[PDB]
Amino acid sequence: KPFMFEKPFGMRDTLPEWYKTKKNICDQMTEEINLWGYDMIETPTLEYYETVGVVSAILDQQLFKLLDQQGNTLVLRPDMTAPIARLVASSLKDRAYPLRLAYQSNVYRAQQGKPAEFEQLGVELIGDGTASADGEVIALMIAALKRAGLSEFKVAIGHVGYVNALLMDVVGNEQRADRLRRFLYEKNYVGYREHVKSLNLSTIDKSRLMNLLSLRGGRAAIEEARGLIQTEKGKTALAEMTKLYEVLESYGASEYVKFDLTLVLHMSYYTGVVFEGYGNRLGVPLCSGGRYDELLSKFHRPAQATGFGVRIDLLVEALNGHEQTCILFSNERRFEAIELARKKRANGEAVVLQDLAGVTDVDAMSSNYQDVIYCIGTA
Amino acid sequence: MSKPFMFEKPFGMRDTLPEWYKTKKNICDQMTEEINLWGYDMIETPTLEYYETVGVVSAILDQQLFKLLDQQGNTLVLRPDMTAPIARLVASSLKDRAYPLRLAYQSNVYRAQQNKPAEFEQLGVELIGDGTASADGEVIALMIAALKRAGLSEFKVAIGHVGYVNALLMDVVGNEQRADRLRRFLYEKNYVGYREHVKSLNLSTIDKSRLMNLLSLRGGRAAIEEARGLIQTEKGKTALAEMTKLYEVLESYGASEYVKFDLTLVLHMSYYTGVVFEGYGNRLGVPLCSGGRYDELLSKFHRPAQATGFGVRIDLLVEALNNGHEQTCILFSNERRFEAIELARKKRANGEAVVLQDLAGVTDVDAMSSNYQDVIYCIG
Repeated sequence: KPFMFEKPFGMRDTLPEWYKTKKNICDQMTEEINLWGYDMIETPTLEYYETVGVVSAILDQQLFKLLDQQGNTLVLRPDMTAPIARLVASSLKDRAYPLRLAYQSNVYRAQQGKPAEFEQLGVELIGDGTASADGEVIALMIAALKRAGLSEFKVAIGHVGYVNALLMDVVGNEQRADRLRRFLYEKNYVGYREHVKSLNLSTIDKSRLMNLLSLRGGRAAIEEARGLIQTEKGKTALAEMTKLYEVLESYGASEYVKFDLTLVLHMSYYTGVVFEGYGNRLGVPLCSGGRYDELLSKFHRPAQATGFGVRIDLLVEALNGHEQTCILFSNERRFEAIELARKKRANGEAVVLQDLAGVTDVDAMSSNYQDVIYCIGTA
Repeated sequence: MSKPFMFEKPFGMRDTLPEWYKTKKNICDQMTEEINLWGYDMIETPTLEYYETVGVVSAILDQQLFKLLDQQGNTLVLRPDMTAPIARLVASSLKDRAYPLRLAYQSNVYRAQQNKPAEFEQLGVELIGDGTASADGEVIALMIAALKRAGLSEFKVAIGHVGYVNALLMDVVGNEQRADRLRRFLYEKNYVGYREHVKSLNLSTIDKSRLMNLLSLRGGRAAIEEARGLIQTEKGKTALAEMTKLYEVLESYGASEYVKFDLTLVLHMSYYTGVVFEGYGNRLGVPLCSGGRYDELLSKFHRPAQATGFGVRIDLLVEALNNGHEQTCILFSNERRFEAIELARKKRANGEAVVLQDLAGVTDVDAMSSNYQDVIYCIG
């Protein structure tokens, strides 16, 4: 039997000071998000595993699974994108597109000391397939992060359509293509090069595959990328990339981004632009997003969709106490003190109204408050 | 077993659509703002607690707990309430913060899926380590001020006392088991059964009348006076004294108009130890909120303290109190994209919510442009 103080593995408390810090950060971001016309929603803590859980971008082994009392397998929601897809296909079909939805919700991972619960904040833009839409979600993410106080960070932008078009044209085969994509997904670039060299391909085609690794940067990277693939799918992806970069320039967010066409966030979940953001002082992405045009179809309501999610705990970490007044009073002066407090609260000042008879150690307490007012004893 | 259909949600779960979300948010933000003005600090605790520790000491009945097994075979609960998790927090993480502590929360809590929602948002406070009438009055006065700031009007907070009930019942039936049987009728608000049971008991004529007259102790400040005649034990006189001083404190807060007394009130068979209360809107129905003293909980976490507080059921409050796209929409084409972005950039700077929409991305522009308060075209 656990001691009274024990919490299940991966569970964490949020103490007062950390709560205020996190609340201010999130409030800044949701305020920005509302200015761009997104409406906040909520979904249930629990979803079915066999519907929502399996279509989530989170890998099966990372899902928090449980049995309910009737033997169904549920998940504590791994993400907000699939629940939102379910919500949209269910109760928002009468609402025409494009839909702009937002969330700030706890999500969950299988217990493993990595956190099994953490707050995630983000948006989904559904029913708009344009590059203007891809640009909008990235620019909003950038704007929200800045408004949160994160001044140094970098968003890397990849493209599933570009990668597929190049890989398929070179190796002509989905199995061969996935083998290559697997190295990119694991960020095993050395492994990728060696694998390319082992393939039954002309050296010219090997160079095309090798040159994918050099497609990092801005306008000059796009130009280099044009040289590797000129099929129709390649051209479409390339046009989307060109338009997106221009849109981001128009938003004034170009300096925060770079293309990296080696970026693979998932082996199959995303269908177009994908992106990941990092803070200057942690080799872990604190945010990510992308276009996922096949998800809504799975809920019987086909639509293009794109969005982003930000990990709040990682953001708070990448970024980085009683400003209250206490009125201490004796019983005989209760009204006097109640009126003092009422007055100051009416003025926006936080006030703890404290009966002297309810505190054992007065000094220990006066040191937990910015200022102390005494209404003690006899008037 | 076959897979659920794609639209199916686990039993007792509910989505929160955009309009309901905004309404609930405004309400909660008003309450949390008042709460902060009284010196309470918001915290959060995990979604999962151990059953054998927090689960069991919760005020929520065992049959109502949402239990699950972890992958180690341990039983966890989805948190049934915030009071027991806050007690855990207080005795551990915050053990070196001296009493009294004033903590607050706005959190989803969970109930076992029973053929009612199994997940719902609750907001409230705990004031721990202050046993004064000042503290009793404070949490009730804060609740009233928060309810008011959220827009609730003409409501009532009914105040009972566990000590009064227990002293009277005991003094008459003299047996813990006999007293329980009576308390159960009150807990289930079954006066009919209660009257029937009292007349069945082997009691004198004055004693049946005492038990009987308890049911009448429901009204204004006067009710406490009539309560004095039913029991004169020390424990009974003490409970009555706490209620009288409590009323005096509420008067000082100018909260008196909102309070009434219901000495039949039993919120729980054992959990509450003293003053108890519940709030009702002017249309009655189910209580929107409730609270009271729970002076033995912190001891179970090895940091004994007196404690009180309240909780508010947010969904019930939203109901008791009562679409549209306020947003502006700028529709643009390629050639005027820079213009539209700057236009939107400018409006957003003045707190104007703007949807900036590439016309190439809209399937039905008439419907869209119809559903936003204002529409600007940067086309051409």
